Amino acid sequence: VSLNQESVLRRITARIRQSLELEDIITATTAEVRALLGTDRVMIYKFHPDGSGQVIAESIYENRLPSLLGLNFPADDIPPQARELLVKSKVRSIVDVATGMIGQSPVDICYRPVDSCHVEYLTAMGVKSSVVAPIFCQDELWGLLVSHHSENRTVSEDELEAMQMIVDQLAVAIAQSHLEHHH
Amino acid sequence: VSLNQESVLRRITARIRQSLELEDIITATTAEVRALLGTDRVMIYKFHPDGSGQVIAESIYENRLPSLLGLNFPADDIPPQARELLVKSKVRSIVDVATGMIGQSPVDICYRPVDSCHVEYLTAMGVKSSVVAPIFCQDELWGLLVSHHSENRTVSEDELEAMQMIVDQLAVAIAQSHLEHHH
Amino acid sequence: VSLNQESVLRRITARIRQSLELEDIITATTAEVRALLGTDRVMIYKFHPDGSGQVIAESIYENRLPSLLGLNFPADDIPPQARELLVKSKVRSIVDVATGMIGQSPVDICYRPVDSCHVEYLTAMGVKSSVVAPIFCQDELWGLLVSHHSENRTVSEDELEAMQMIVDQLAVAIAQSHLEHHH
Ligand SMILES: *[C@H](C)[C@H]1/C(=C/c2[nH]c(/C=C3N=C(/C=C4\NC(=O)C(CC)=C4C)C(C)=C\3CCC(=O)O)c(CCC(=O)O)c2C)NC(=O)[C@@H]1C
Ligand SMILES: *[C@H](C)[C@H]1/C(=C/c2[nH]c(/C=C3N=C(/C=C4\NC(=O)C(CC)=C4C)C(C)=C\3CCC(=O)O)c(CCC(=O)O)c2C)NC(=O)[C@@H]1C
Ligand SMILES: CCC1=C(C)/C(=C/C2=NC(=C\c3[nH]c(/C=C4\NC(=O)[C@H](C)[C@H]4CC)c(C)c3CCC(=O)O)/C(CCC(=O)O)=C2C)NC1=O
Repeated sequence: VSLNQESVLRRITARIRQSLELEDIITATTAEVRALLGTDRVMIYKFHPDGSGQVIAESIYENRLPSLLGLNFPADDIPPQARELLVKSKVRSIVDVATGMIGQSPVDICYRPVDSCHVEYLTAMGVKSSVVAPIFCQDELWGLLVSHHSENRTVSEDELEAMQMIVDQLAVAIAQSHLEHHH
Repeated sequence: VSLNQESVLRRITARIRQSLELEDIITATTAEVRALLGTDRVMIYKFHPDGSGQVIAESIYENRLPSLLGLNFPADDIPPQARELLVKSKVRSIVDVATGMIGQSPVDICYRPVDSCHVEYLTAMGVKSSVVAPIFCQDELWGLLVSHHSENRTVSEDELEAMQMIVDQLAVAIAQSHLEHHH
Repeated sequence: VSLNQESVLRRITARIRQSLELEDIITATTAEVRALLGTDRVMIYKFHPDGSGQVIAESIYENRLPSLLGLNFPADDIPPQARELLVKSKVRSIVDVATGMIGQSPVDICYRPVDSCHVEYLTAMGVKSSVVAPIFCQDELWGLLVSHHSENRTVSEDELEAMQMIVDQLAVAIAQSHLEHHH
């Protein structure tokens, strides 16, 4: 009755089989991910070659947060130091605005203070909880799966696993789409 | 001249050896644990079959916290995930109300943000520092050893060992009493 | 053209070669360390036999913090437990006043709640960030390299590393001087 990661995964696979445009698979998927995670705003963020990115998919619950769909963000938003952790360690990050702490899990979770710049960035958006897992296409960092919530909350390892399954599945989605649209 | 875990432990073994009533072994021990730890309120909490529990022993320092002796707390107070952590990992938890962080050590200490509900709960009791170690009888989770303090204070890994030795020694006390008092 | 730790290290070694008095090697060096770390106040603190210490070197940026040069601090300022971590574990500590957490790295970083007494001490000085690495002469704990900042700042593993190289290099300076001033 309540969705689980296995079924969300089954549907992404089904959409691959239909040879939907990658942008369509991602849009459809995002809605389900939000329902599964239960957070207020789930987004999928795709990187541009120069390091900047764009929100290409987004599912918000009852307008509890503003919509950033279609918007572009500069590369300075993610420092070299931060990006390196995404590329090399494939790190999942959890920011907790209330405590000013960030916990990172590479692929236990150790929490350390988060840079005040980043927390202000999140606060400006009206976010109190942020979870980010990187999406890849082979060895290429392709984007981010972003989960935002307007209120403070604890994040279990269960939730990190669910997110990892989804970004792992999207990698298959992306890689397959490239192969089918090979000239 | 002063108290160490070793002298406190010997007295428990002596009380086991002399077969004092278990409820007495527990009461006496609780008082010494408070003196050993130096905290304001140390309690021993025994679980009921349905998951709820009762404070069956308590030693407070200079009336600095209210007495909760004899009181029952519902099972909802300790969520499934929390209880699972107690049963499988035999986890020690340290709550720091000031920083909103909780540190857990399975059987180093990793700190993460603690659920706001639990912090509100402790604040309701007037507690700024809480240390909890689980008590077992054989494989069965029997109760908890609880240390509360009205003011903020840091809890060292040394102190967790002391608590761990005591709950290990109390397990022998409880186990032995069942054996001696078999009809 | 720009400053990094190797160039700073190289400069300490150069002063040794010129056989400068140790006090000169230390005074000169601190200014370069501050320039390297970019912090408001970098100090070198030397222990007295009785546990007390003295600020023997100091480099401040644009009078953003008061001068502590020449002042003495009692041994109670560094408790037995804290000093023990310095002696056996040779711990580098980072205190983040905003979150009230302290992160310690022995020779990864784990953050724990810092004692309220110490936070009050740093707040009284107007310090929001403090990074401390111990200096040794053979087995003897000789002093501390201290970095203070008037604002929230994050310390990376890399920066602890630069600092470790520096105290390791100063240790050679000190050890050499003892050898030369042996009767
Ligand atoms: C400070 C002046 C600037 C800055 C620094 C900064 N950013 C990060 C870390 C991250 N920033 C992002 C950016 C985003 N988060 C999102 O949810 C989105 C999409 C809406 C973006 C573009 C991300 C993903 C990170 C990584 C952290 C994480 O995964 O949550 C840091 C590192 C913080 C730390 O302490 O680790 C820093 C220092 N960000 C700015 O906007 C500034 C210009
Ligand atoms: C309360 C009884 C007193 C007290 C306790 C206390 N201090 C520390 C930690 C440290 N205190 C120092 C001392 C200094 N740090 C400095 O930057 C300076 C100025 C040169 C001094 C004199 C140090 C080095 C530490 C170690 C922590 C670190 O390296 O950053 C603690 C331990 C804190 C903890 O939780 O680990 C305690 C309990 N300090 C006082 O001043 C009180 C008299
Ligand atoms: C009097 C003795 C005593 C009790 C009974 C107690 C309850 C208690 N609540 C706990 C956790 C918890 N309790 C709750 C939730 C709740 N708790 C509530 O009372 C709410 C009804 C509810 C929020 C709606 C949660 C979420 C946790 C886990 C906190 C975390 O792990 O972040 C824990 C485990 C955390 C720890 O080990 O410190 C205990 C022992 N603590 C005590 O010292």
